Amino acid sequence: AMTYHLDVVSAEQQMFSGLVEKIQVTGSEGELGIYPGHAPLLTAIKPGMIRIVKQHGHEEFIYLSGGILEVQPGNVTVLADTAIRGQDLDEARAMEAKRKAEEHISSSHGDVDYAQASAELAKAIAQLRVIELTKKAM
Repeated sequence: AMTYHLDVVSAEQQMFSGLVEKIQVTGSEGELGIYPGHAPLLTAIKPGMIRIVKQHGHEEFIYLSGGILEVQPGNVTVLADTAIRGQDLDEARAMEAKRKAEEHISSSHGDVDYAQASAELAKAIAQLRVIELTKKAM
């Protein structure tokens, strides 16, 4: 056996729900997706991008930031707040975000001022990597 049913969503959302050989999580801390036998866990999935391979499908990559998870015997499922997928309508208009976020990482206003913004920067460009590889899709 090498497939299971997964269901990732973020409040009224339908990113991936159906058969699934394995997904993929890429965040600062964590580098595994999901498979038929990932033990009964239920913590967070960390931010970053995500890749997957449907049992009868080819492969797709979504993208999240913060959320919890819950796997069951035969199908996993998790919930999150922001869930964007390689696309988000606009594409090159998001590249200017990493530039407007610098003015914040360059301004000092405390020990955790822009320092805490560094986590919202490296996690925002996570959706730019999966969306940049969608140029060869069409």
